[PDB]
Amino acid sequence: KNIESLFDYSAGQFEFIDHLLTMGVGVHFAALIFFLVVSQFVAPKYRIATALSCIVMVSAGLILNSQAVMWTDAYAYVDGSYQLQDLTFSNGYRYVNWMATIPCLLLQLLIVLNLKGKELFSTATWLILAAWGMIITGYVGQLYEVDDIAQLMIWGAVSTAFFVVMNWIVGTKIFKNRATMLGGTDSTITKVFWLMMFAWTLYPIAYLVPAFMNNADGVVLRQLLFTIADISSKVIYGLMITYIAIQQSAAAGYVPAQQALGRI
Ligand SMILES: *C/C=C(C)/C=C/C=C(C)/C=C/C1=C(C)CCCC1(C)C
Ligand SMILES: CCCCCCCC/C=C/CCCCCCCC(=O)O
Ligand SMILES: [Cl-]
Ligand SMILES: [Cl-]
Repeated sequence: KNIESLFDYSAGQFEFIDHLLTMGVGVHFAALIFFLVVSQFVAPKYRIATALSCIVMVSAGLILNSQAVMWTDAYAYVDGSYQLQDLTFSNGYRYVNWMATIPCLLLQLLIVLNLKGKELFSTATWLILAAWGMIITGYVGQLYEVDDIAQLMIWGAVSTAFFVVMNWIVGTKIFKNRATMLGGTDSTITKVFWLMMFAWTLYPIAYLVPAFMNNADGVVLRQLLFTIADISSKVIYGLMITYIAIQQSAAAGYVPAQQALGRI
């Protein structure tokens, strides 16, 4: 049902996709160790924001690892090209993983925005419902990326509606709560918003690849877009969230944060 299954791949195409996914694994688990060690310099009220980046690194790292092994399981070099064997490859499992990872990315944002108690719970709930609506409709849509492009497009339109509404909740909370933020991170959080807008928009672009580039090179392009998007939306984003958490920790008088920023 996925366009990947339609084509044979050159040695170059196959190996590049393998390297992309493997590099993805390496970057996420390397970042994991960074977030782990810096977590001790985060104040208790923000420390979960850094913990969530650790959780996202392993979740994303495992899905990329699984995709890479699925890639090599599914294809073998036969008569001059990599050809599909008995096992299958599908990006569908990425969608399932987003059900967990996207709420984690959203929650760590709400935490460094200094949302608390009732507002935190209600905002998270609405955000997660919007995100789940987006993911589920998108998942359904990509089931048709070979059989029914028109259906892919309509489910994609519905998903994009959830996407836009989710982004509106995010933007509204960011620009409303920007003023509460310490240590100059009122400035930084604005860049986080734009980073999110950029990186997350790469995913629906990948979703549409079967509509504008239905061939083996399109398959490569989609994996390339996922790689850019994953690293931007999880790793670079996580680094910014953690930087914001530490800076606010220091401004709030958390001594390990002050000491850590002092050594650099
Ligand atoms: C770490 C993974 C992330 C941040 C994934 C984000 C995914 C999206 C923003 C997906 C968006 C989609 C649309 C807006 C329309 C097409 C269907 C989706 C689900 C790919
Ligand atoms: C935040 C940015 C992260 C960047 C991740 C991407 C790193 C590797 C990028 C690809 C370079 C282009 C390689 C040329 C593709 C050859 C085409 C082919 O052989 O199939
Ligand atoms: Cl605290
Ligand atoms: Cl993920």
